[PDB]
Amino acid sequence: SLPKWNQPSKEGKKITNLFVNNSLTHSKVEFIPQEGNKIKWYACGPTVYDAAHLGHARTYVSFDIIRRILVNYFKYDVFMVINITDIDDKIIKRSVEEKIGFTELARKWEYEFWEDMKSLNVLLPTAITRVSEYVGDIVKYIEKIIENKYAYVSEEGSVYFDIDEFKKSEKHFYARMEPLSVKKKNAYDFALWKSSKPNEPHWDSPWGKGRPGWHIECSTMASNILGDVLDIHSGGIDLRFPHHDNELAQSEAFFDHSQWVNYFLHSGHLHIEGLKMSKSLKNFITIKNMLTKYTSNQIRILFLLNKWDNFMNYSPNGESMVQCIEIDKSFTNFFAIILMKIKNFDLNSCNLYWSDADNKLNLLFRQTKNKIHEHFLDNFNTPDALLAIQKLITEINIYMDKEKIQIGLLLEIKHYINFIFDTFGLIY
Amino acid sequence: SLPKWNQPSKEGKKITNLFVNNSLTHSKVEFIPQEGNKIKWYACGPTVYDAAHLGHARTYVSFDIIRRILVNYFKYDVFMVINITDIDDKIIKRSVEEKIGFTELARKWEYEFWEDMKSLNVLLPTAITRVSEYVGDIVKYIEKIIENKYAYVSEEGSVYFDIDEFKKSEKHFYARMEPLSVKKKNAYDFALWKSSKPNEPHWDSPWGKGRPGWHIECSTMASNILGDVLDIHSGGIDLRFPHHDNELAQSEAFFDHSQWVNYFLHSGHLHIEGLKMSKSLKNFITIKNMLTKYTSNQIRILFLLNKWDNFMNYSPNGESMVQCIEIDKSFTNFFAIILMKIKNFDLNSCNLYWSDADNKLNLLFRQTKNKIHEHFLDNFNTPDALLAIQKLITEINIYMDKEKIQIGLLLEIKHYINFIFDTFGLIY
Ligand code: NA
Ligand code: NA
Ligand code: NA
Ligand code: NA
Ligand SMILES: [Zn+2]
Ligand SMILES: [Zn+2]
Repeated sequence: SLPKWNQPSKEGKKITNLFVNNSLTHSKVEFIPQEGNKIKWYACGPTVYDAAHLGHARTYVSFDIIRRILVNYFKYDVFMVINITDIDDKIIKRSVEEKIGFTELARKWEYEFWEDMKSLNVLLPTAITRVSEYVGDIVKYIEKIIENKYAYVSEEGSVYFDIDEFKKSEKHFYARMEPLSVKKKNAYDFALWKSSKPNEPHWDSPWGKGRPGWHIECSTMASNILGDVLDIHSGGIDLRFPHHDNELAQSEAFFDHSQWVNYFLHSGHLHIEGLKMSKSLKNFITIKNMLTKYTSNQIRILFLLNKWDNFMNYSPNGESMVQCIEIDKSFTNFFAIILMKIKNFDLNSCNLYWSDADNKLNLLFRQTKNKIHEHFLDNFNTPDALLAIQKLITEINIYMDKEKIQIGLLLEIKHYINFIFDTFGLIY
Repeated sequence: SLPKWNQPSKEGKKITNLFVNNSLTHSKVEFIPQEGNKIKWYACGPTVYDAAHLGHARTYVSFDIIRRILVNYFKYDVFMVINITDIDDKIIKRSVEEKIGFTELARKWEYEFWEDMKSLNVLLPTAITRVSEYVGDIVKYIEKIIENKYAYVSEEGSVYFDIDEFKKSEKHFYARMEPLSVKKKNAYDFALWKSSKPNEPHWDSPWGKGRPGWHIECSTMASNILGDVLDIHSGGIDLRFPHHDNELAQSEAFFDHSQWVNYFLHSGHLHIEGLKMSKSLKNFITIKNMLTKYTSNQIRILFLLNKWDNFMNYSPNGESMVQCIEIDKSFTNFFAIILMKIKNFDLNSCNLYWSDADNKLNLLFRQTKNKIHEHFLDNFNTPDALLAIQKLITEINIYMDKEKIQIGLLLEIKHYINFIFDTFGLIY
């Protein structure tokens, strides 16, 4: 009565001994690509009806950091997809209040979302999948699920996923990640196609005018780009059920297999004074507003200090940002000194004998590289990797102040720290 | 009667399946670190009495490329040492001609050597070991060899390595890499310490005023920094015997072990009209003169097009540089075009449906990454990796000209090309 998970076979794959917190196993398990060194990755994107806020920044900066670690640090080949939910009841309601068209509202706030991501040095995905551009593919996706007998059509023209039929199959389990969270045959059945009121935006289908259900959007778009097995699927933890568990059920029903996703990664949400930052509560800080108070580096350090899959509390009025500003200042001043010493070093007059002080710094340098390696393997532990960099910088600053300078050693140290800061998404 | 070679054990090491051309085995063998992902690497540097020329550029740019592949691409931890031979008969003779002082002449041309390396975007090594700063350590190194009974002192105050005594030992073999190339007990004995000629610069020693022999300099300095096992030792192929084979004998004698170096890499020399570029022949082109006609990128492309361990012929008067200029121009124009397409892309008015043209380009993109990976694993095959990049750029240009653009895909491809060009040492 418990869902089973199959670890990908290691033969022929890139093996880093990376471990990740997999919501499918509720445990840290070794990460193994489905093919070679390739990672097919789908991450749920925003619903675009208003300005993005610091909670959205936490989600996509956290996954940006993970992506940079996977690509820049481990040298996996990441094929990444992020969707835009530009059809949704919230977009419809806001469009009528503002008296603008639904498409015009969604495109404006999708544009501002990407501008905010770029301002935070978040990389764009390989593919951007908008629901409004994939409705035809969604209809075909639903037709296959019906043909596989896992969805039924109501009299009013809606289509519902048939939970009971899906569970019956030995190969299928419903709600793999949150089993206990569980016209219609059963109440738990969810809509793949919702019959549209004539005043709502709608699309033609074999079953009548309607709109896609929320969950089928992501199953369709991820399946069309990345296929029948995703290495990684990600989102905020609140999407784990019903949204993501329903995605798994739909995609298994479409492909008639047992494991559409190998690793499901859920980031923790940003809370402010204990409650999730959300437009509903009126506790939100837009990313643009945040960037008039703090820099991209400082905001990224905020998220580097909080493990990606843990809940974090943000204390406003600068309280949480005090530490980020101090860390940012120490990185700026370290780079200032080391860059100048490299530039002004004179090979004509120096002595380059490899001293004991040189050897000690070099030993700490190589040791720090191994510590950071273990931290990244440990489920992307950026808080301890950042601390390791701080400790190394403290010793480099002492060395630059007092000791005779090995120019090449300082240059190599500078390149390594730049490599880690590129992996973090910091720009100095 | 054949030297034996021991491959390092794979347990606990970083294993990339990289193969390198090892002069100790005269074959391509898998590269396995002695410890973890670490690479201790010593490369023979210049003798500094005159301007550096294009032959030197080939050696140190080739090793710079290999180092960048090892560090930036494969993520090995490389600890690299390059020496400066600033005591040598050539420096002594040139100093009497120039009358500016022996130390001062050597320091002048060492300074210009490093300036030329920087002009070619060649990274400084972790440690720079000048012979003049290590004479005391050289004397102690020779003392240990004598104490181990592998060197004797002549009446005139020179010290010679005792080949016959060294060979007798079961654990030792003399001239491991070129076995057939082979006061003194035997003619083949070589000097560790040279009694000082009158009027020449000299240093104190237990055996009298003198200068180090050439080979003992590199054994001493490499051993002092990197210890009793080097992962890599490198130099131009003409150094393989007697210089490098003698280095192995001296270092084995000092540590009384059987394998001082695991992988000995020898770069091919640059020839011009069939003869090695050399100050003696008067066929040389200085790096400075080369840089008044061509750029760092163009010169680096010249060397990327020639496998590092093969001989290359250089046709002067621009003939060889015609192809390098064409390639460099196409890279500059590619970046101009793609940056313009990215900057002019408007997320507000676009359609981002993942088209057949998008999928075709992405498939070629991932395929190109695997081709380049296999080229680097195949003994640092930069000529075919560069060709793979050129082919990819040809298809990206076609895609940018006609197809509707997936902005995220173009950015990701640009970042990969930036990564490969950082690995090559090209700057655009
Ligand atoms: Na079942
Ligand atoms: Na939930
Ligand atoms: Na022997
Ligand atoms: Na030779
Ligand atoms: Zn989703
Ligand atoms: Zn040498």
